[PDB]
Amino acid sequence: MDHLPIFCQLRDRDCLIVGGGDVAERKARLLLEAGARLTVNALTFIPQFTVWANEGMLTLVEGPFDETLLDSCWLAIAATDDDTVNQRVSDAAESRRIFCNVVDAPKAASFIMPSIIDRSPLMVAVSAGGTSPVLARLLREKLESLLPQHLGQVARYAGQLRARVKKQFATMGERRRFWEKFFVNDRLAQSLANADEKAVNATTERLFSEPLDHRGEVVLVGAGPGDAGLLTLKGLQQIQQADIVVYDRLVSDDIMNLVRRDADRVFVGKVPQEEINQILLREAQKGKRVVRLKGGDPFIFGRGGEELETLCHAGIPFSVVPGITAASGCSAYSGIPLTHRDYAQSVRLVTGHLKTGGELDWENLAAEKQTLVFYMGLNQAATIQEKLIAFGMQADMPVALVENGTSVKQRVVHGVLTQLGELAQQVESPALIIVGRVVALRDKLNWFSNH
Amino acid sequence: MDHLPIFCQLRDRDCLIVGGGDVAERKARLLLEAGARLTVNALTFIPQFTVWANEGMLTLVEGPFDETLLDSCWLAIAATDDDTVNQRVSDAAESRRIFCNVVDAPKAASFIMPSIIDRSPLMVAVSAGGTSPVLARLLREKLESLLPQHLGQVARYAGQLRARVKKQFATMGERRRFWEKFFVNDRLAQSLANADEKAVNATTERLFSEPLDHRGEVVLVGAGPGDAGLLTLKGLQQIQQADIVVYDRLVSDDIMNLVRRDADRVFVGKRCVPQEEINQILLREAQKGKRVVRLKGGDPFIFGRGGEELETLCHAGIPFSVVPGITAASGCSAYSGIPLTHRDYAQSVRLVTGGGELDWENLAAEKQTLVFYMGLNQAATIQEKLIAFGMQADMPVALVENGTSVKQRVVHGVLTQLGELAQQVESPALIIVGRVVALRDKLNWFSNH
Ligand SMILES: C[C@@]1(CC(=O)O)C2=NC(=C\c3[nH]c(c(CCC(=O)O)c3CC(=O)O)Cc3[nH]c(c(CC(=O)O)c3CCC(=O)O)/C=C3\N/C(=C\2)[C@@H](CCC(=O)O)[C@]3(C)CC(=O)O)/[C@H]1CCC(=O)O
Ligand SMILES: NC(=O)c1ccc[n+]([C@@H]2O[C@H](COP(=O)([O-])OP(=O)(O)OC[C@H]3O[C@@H](n4cnc5c(N)ncnc54)[C@H](O)[C@@H]3O)[C@@H](O)[C@H]2O)c1
Ligand SMILES: Nc1ncnc2c1ncn2[C@@H]1O[C@H](CSCC[C@H](N)C(=O)O)[C@@H](O)[C@H]1O
Ligand SMILES: Nc1ncnc2c1ncn2[C@@H]1O[C@H](CSCC[C@H](N)C(=O)O)[C@@H](O)[C@H]1O
Ligand SMILES: [Cl-]
Ligand SMILES: [Cl-]
Ligand SMILES: [Cl-]
Ligand SMILES: [Cl-]
Ligand SMILES: [Cl-]
Ligand SMILES: [Cl-]
Ligand SMILES: [Cl-]
Repeated sequence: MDHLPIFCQLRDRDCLIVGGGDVAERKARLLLEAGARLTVNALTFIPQFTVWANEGMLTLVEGPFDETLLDSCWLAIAATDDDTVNQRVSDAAESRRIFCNVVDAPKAASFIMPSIIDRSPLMVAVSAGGTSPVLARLLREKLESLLPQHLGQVARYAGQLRARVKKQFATMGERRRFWEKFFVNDRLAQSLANADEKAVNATTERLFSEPLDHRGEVVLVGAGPGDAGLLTLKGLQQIQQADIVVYDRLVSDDIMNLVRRDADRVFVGKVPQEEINQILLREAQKGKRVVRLKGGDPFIFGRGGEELETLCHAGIPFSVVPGITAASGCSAYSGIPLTHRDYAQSVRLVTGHLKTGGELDWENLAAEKQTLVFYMGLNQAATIQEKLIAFGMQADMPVALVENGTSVKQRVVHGVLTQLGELAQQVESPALIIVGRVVALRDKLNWFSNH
Repeated sequence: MDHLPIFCQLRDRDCLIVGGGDVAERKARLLLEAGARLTVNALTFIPQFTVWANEGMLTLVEGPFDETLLDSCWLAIAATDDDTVNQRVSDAAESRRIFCNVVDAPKAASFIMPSIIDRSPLMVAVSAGGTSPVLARLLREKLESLLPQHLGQVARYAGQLRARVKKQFATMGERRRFWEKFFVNDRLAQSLANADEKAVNATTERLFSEPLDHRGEVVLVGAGPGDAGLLTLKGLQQIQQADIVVYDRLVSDDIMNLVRRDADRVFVGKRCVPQEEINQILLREAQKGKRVVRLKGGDPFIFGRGGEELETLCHAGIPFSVVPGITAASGCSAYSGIPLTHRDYAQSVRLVTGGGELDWENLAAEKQTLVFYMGLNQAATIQEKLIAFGMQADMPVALVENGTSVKQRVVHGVLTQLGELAQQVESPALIIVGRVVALRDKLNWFSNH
């Protein structure tokens, strides 16, 4: 990331502002409200500084920059109109390791000031890093509409209850169930805003009085095929709120960046399958919220059935969030719809990785008016070619292979059936094989990239 | 206000973490993402730390906390399970005026780590000062859903391409409407993200050429089968920047509630709008220079005629894109406890529609999960002809009606009972044929209605 956002306690801590005009003023107001012990060192001062100095709210130092003023300081702000003076202030601060903002110069400061949406004690800060000040302000206002004014009264009450919530709940997993109920009780929010105390207490005592469900849970979540925009709303919720995320390798890194930062991640795979099952079951028995995060959809060649059947009579609550399967993701992003008027009456989602002694039913697969989609079929493209031709599929039937579909790394090779073996040599997994006349639609429908 | 948020530039600045467990490891990773010159001092380290040390990415000091490690430090984090150590650390940090966090003790610290939505260089931070971390996390989740993944790319390209400064826009009012066009153009954004810079300046100079009021594009968004939580993030983002939403009735009311409050709505469904009318409504509304979202149940390219709808816009020079959706097969499969595949049960899932006939001999072959879209009418012919063409009569069947919705109904039995099990359900309904259906009584986690 460009920056690390932090929230500083500035109460009773020395801060220095060099500069005395309109920019200096605005930053000083900020620092005063955070409780900084503030000195302002400037050649000249606009009247607001006189106001503040006369009522004992800051110290004014009238004259050129005095770097010894930095000596006791946690933060410094260079707000003069003189680039030279500002750079001297910046240098002096770096030597002392004091975080420094240079108002005219986002790239040269050691911190920048964010735009602040204030719902104290709840605060939202947004910044483009100085690159895009207009985007920040349009975000700033969109955030404003989204955050109810009274959210502060809810967050304020939460802090007052924290001691009581720590005493009455011994676990920290039971404390989460209480807060999750607390923060979405609309009547409680309302009664706080109306300062209706008897209503606040009535709802509050009921909340405390509620037997919490101690059982854990397992949720199979489909990550989709890679593009993180293709995660579902509910999938996002589960991974934002999970205690532990068990995940395989076809889950994308961008999707992993959406996991609760505070949650335990457990990788499986490139681990046997019955291994995975018990990892979940004992972990859900242990009372924690477990997400099995799976590539694409969990019930299309994900073995999600296997992972769940372990839990049915083991009394473990479970649930399933479907995901965008590879055929759907690769259909959309290659410009190759899986159906179209009648090019196809069927879509066949077919595995290539078959049993110890399993053979696909080629005679059936070669039938006309369908879109074939092979999962896990890279290493048998030549066999797929040879069999489909032998059971009637025309030689010039168009095919496509989508490698890393929906990713910024997505590659699409295509051609006709007698090239399928050759084409497959030009991709690595994960790749999907699409066979059918809809592959020709690519050139009119392909919207996402030429790779 | 009780804490001042600032955005620290940490690239190659010395920071210290004290502790070497899971907690310290999470903080180390965040500080690494920010490019800190990271030292980690702990009595023992979990493996992740020594991996990080072997790839040159940080420095480890094995042993008790030594406060001279703070000597050239900009930021300090106390992440041990030992309050005595954490106090020693934060105290050592305060006398040096090094901003310090005690992970576990928000007011021991001199700073708090907020929740972070990272769209670098664009960033959002959420904190309540230690009073409401769950609330902070709830707000992170929603901001993650609302902020596109590659807004950052656009952020970068923006500050740079203002070389066309006032160029053609002298009014702050004119400019901020160009920036409005600019930051929500998600095609520019993915073309940036994909590095396709022929598609960049394509989309770029259209933005600088076309009239400033004009925003003409079409997005096919799949709404999934009805549960509003099955919209994708990008689905949501798109239906929130729409000028005009064209929706079709297989779009649930819950999904429509998420639609932009100020978007226009055109209901193209039944009460029977033929396809061509739809195909030019989209065309027309996009010709007017409006950001058009066409909402469709499930996934647009699976029996949705999505391709037909894009054939219109293709040669009209109107940009389009597609956001796939959860198709009814997946949604019904997940919410009914019937996986489309399981072990050796099925080598292939068949999504099939209810001029021409269906190849019953092929539908009848073994080791398939058959999924019948729009087949409630034909449910009796289906039953008849599947048995006639050799499918074993005991084959489990299930019909899922309004799958994923708060009124979904699952009625199941055996191929003999297919036609009559259909009278119990109304459109929209899926017919599932195959041995996977039997797992329902072991995997039914939704509530049947
Ligand atoms: C942002 C993030 C750091 C990061 O970015 O990595 C950080 N912790 C994360 C989330 C989170 N951590 C925990 C919970 C469950 C809490 C619950 O149930 O109440 C959650 C919420 C959740 O996600 O469920 C365990 C925990 N944490 C704290 C306590 C209480 C205490 O210590 O007093 C307890 C439980 C002890 C108990 O159960 O008793 C303290 C804090 N948690 C805050 C945020 C800070 C002030 C919050 C504010 O003032 O509003 C602060 C002081 C940490 C700091 O400043 O370092 C990261 C968000 C990642 C994301 O958003 O994805
Ligand atoms: N690119 C843009 O379009 C853009 C973006 C942001 C801001 N701006 C403008 O730039 C303006 C800057 O002007 P200002 O508001 O600061 O008014 P100002 O002229 O009063 O600020 C100068 C201040 O710097 C101090 N100063 C100068 N030399 C000094 C020295 N050697 N030691 C100590 N202090 C010294 C003085 O106290 C003086 O008050 C802002 O008002 C803002 O509107 C323009
Ligand atoms: N992004 C992607 N692009 C192309 N193929 C992918 C893919 N992600 C997964 N696949 C395919 O999925 C196979 C794994 S089987 C798991 C598939 C997943 N459950 C789904 O519903 O899509 C891989 O062999 C590969 O063929
Ligand atoms: N919520 C739902 N529950 C069960 N079946 C549904 C459904 N929504 C759509 N369908 C099925 O889809 C048919 C309409 S055709 C449109 C399908 C859509 N493109 C998709 O991906 O799902 C209906 O006849 C019904 O069989
Ligand atoms: Cl900015
Ligand atoms: Cl936005
Ligand atoms: Cl499977
Ligand atoms: Cl078709
Ligand atoms: Cl179709
Ligand atoms: Cl079978
Ligand atoms: Cl029907």
